[PDB]
Amino acid sequence: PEIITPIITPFTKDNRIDKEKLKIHAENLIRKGIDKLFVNGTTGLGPSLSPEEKLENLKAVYDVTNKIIFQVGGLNLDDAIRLAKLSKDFDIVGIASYAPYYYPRMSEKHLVKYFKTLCEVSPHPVYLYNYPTATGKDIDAKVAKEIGCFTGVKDTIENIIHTLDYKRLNPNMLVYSGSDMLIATVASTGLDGNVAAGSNYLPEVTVTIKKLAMERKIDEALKLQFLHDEVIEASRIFGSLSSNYVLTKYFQGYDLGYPRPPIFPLDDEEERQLIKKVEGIRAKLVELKILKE
Amino acid sequence: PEIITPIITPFTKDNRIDKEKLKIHAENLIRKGIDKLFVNGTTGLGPSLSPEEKLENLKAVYDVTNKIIFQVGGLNLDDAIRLAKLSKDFDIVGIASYAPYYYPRMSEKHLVKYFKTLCEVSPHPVYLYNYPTATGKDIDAKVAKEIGCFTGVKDTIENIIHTLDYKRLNPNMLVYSGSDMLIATVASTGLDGNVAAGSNYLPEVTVTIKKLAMERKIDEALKLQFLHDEVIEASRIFGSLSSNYVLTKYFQGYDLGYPRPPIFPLDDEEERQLIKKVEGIRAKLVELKILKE
Amino acid sequence: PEIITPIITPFTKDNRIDKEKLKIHAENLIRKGIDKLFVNGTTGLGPSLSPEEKLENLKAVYDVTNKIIFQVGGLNLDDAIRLAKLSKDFDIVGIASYAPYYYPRMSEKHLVKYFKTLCEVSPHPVYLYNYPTATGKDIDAKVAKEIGCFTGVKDTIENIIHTLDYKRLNPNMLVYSGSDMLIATVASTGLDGNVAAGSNYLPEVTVTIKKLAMERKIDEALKLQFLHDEVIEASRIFGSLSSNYVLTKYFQGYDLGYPRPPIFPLDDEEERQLIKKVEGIRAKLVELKILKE
Amino acid sequence: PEIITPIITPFTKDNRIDKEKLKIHAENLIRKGIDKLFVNGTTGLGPSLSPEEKLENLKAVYDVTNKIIFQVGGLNLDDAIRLAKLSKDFDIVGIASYAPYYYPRMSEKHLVKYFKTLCEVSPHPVYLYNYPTATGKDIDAKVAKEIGCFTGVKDTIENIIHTLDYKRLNPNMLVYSGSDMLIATVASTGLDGNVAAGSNYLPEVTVTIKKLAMERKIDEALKLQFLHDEVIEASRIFGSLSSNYVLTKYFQGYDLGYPRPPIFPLDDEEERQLIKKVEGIRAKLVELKILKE
Repeated sequence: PEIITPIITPFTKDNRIDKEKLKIHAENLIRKGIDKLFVNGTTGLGPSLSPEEKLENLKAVYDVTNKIIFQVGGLNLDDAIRLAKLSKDFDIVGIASYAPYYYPRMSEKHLVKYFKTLCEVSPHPVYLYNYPTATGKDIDAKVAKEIGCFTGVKDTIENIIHTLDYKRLNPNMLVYSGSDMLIATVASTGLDGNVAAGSNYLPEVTVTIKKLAMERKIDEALKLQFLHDEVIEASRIFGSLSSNYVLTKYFQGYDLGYPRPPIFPLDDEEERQLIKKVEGIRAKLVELKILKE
Repeated sequence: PEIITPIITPFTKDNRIDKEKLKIHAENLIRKGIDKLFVNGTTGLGPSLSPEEKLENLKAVYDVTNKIIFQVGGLNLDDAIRLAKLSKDFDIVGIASYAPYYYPRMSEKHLVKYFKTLCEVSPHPVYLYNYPTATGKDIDAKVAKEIGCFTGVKDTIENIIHTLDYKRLNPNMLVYSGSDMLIATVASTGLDGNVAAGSNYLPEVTVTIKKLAMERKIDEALKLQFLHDEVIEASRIFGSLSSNYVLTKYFQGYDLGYPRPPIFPLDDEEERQLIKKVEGIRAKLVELKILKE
Repeated sequence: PEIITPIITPFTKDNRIDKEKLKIHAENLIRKGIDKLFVNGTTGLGPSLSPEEKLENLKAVYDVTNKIIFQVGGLNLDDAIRLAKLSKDFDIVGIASYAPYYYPRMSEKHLVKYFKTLCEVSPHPVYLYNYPTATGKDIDAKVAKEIGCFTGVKDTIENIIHTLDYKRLNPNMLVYSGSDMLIATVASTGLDGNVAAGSNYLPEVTVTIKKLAMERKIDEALKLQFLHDEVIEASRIFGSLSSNYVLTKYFQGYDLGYPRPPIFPLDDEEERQLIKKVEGIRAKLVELKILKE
Repeated sequence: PEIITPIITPFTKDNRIDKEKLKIHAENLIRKGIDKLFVNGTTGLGPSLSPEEKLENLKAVYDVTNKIIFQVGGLNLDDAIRLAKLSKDFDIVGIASYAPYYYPRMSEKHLVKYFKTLCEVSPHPVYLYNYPTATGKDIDAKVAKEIGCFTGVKDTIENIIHTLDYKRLNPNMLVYSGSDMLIATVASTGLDGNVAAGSNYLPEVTVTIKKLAMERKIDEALKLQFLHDEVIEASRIFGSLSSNYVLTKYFQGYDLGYPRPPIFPLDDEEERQLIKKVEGIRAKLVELKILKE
């Protein structure tokens, strides 16, 4: 099993992608053991990015690694098709798409045709990004099977039954979970890893949890999983997507700039409160030799 | 009470906005008694459009009428601001925004700041577009009060208690329902009207439901309301957003081109079966003398 | 349109039905204009009552009026059948049943057979009590039509579209809403009234709202509807079912004893806080001559 | 980690408990390795039973084994108290209760008081039965802590994060999952077992999934787990609660009589089609040597 980071898109103060901070971030995450980087995901604010900005993100991260899954989805299919075909000049792991978001009451038939169309033109293997809360619909194990062209799936959903079912009905599919809180459980039950936004700022924690669980030291994996769970919870207090920035700076030294409003940056006072709620944890993570400090 | 049409966006075969068919369509809608045009809503595939396309739509419909509500929201706030400010040179009813869609676990503090920011820059009255199922969050009547700058609200939700609560807590706010099925009820219960997707293809019917109910012919209004409900059900079989194009061609006799993939045009056989589902109702409407053969 | 009270079951301090307080309550509600009494509903804690206690309730209330709908549903069909047949010796309006509660994943087929079986043995007309939140399933307009034997329905649900649909698909069905907050809207849109737990303690308010709306004084109906809405809200603070007792005593003089735990009585301090939140309203209702005081 | 059977309640043709078939059934379940028997749960139609019937069930299974968890909750608290206290003369593992079902808008203050009241009178350890979908409310790990007297928890919910959180916040609490599909995962992730309805008719399989996973044969465990999932799916086609009776007769070869209407017995044709859905899986199990022809 692997840890995959849905990597943050860092922005300037005037709302452009800061390619250099993004290279620093990426450089460090690979250094610290992250298997793959999932670019333009929820944590990178892919829905808020233009097609051109989504390619910018790919190119910057490609200046560091090939271990990329390139998310190209959106509400303009011509634009997604375009990005899928542009990716042929990149030796990367694959491309990905969430389901078309926002519009409720879309037929299964239309959702299938959306994906089968991306499969027909993709130069790389295709990964499904299932996030029902965010997109309003669910490409479950059976629909993924009907589509019949996915190499892997990231299943962001609390129901691990749902996630296991992809493996049960598609035994050759790489099946990853989108939860940071299930890193331990995933490694231990026979699934292929986690796409874990929390690995942006505590990649050490996520890699260690996977290893302890790979090593069948379950009580120890759980103990660390539970500390990371408290960190996830803290980041949700002010909005996980904004907090992901403050927590990378705090835990990993470098600054990622700003999010893109309406994903508003925390203010200095929120930054401080968020720190205060994790500095006890950081202590225990250095006391546990997982963090350098 | 008003009937407001969230106007469909006609696209050309090569996925561009057909401004000429849009002008024809908006002309007919005003000629038939539609009070106002809601531009770049769900029915017009607002979230599928770029800032520049949302503006193209304002300009096309403004060469035909100035009874426009201009929907301008999105996931890049600087673009909503830019579109807000641009509308100063236009004599229109107002601007509107849905809540930021896609991202769950957004703070109330941030949702509020987003809507307040659009009020601070708006040169026209600002209308709230509440669509919890489509956007993932609920700007209910308490939050709309705390925001404090909304002239009106469109409440697309299957719960009229929730809609009534806007009038109760914001007595001077225009309160509209997003439902085609609640025209008789809204008129009859003292609310200010309906933003009805179905009035794209049957404005005569929506206008007449409202008229009867305000003439206190509650019984004929329901009678007509129930036939309209059957057309809405028809349209949902294959997806309302796509079936809306077919139903306009059929009922109003001009062609609105193509939706934007991932919103997929009905194929000829879906087109066939849909018409079969409504042709009986079209007959009834010609007999009641609401439509012309 | 009518107002129907889902009447409170009053209990002694040692957990028996207090038949005499129940007769007082019933006597008064009819005096104050209530069309019908719905016995063993949610507000009367029907699920917490044995078959024998459900007959006790019927007999007591029958010592006052025939205008009774007798709810007999439960998770033992033999017991429901028994109560349905026992009711032949009562000249009452009808019998009723919520859907079988608790167990999720029941087939439509089994839910239909439950009701068609009660219809086959009932000596009175049969009323459907649809409450999806409480029972976990929804006997919608189409399923009610399939069952094909209901004289009326009480639809407890915020979606008035859902409720209207019963009339649209079953034009001969008496269609009532379970909301206290929609009394005005129901009267005004062409439906047949409300089963309103709040009429237990402010029957004056509910009857007046209906009349003002029947009289097309919509602005005035709404104004009073909105005061009653604040009273409903207040009763939810501590648990609507327990609060219904305190509010009857306060607004109507007589005491109904206790609920049945786990529906726990309010404590003296909660009683006091609940009063404080409504005494302003009571003032305005006496100032408006709806209440005697 | 333990496999616990929520044991089916066999009824006679005239809707009485067939104690003799219940003893036979509980004997076989213990002989095949079931750790403990959960009596009067959902699978045993707990909410359909009267206090006196819940007791009849304890006594029948106690003539066979004393590894009983005795479920005693309901909507009349005095009866749950009475059943709690009665169990003092029985050498059993503990008593359990689901949260009060049916009534929505119940206060946390009241739910807590209910569970605390059963602890104050219990003569045995008390287990929490969390089934939010069936009861309408969620006693999550925070509330179970605030209550403070639970020896264990059965968490029937399709969200293992929610289940894990019990161990994290109550480290000494036995934490069980209500899912048949999560046996491999629970064993492998450090939780204490599964209360698995499916182990009524396939205890050999449930027991063997757990064994493999604890021998670290994670792969064979999933292989076997996935076949079990198909049997669970089969059982849900016509309703799990009824299909459970048919599946026991088929797999274990003794007849458990009848469920209790509104839980309706499958008719001969449903019985036929269900068997057809599983007979292929029974074959596979005889080949893997988990069952005997």
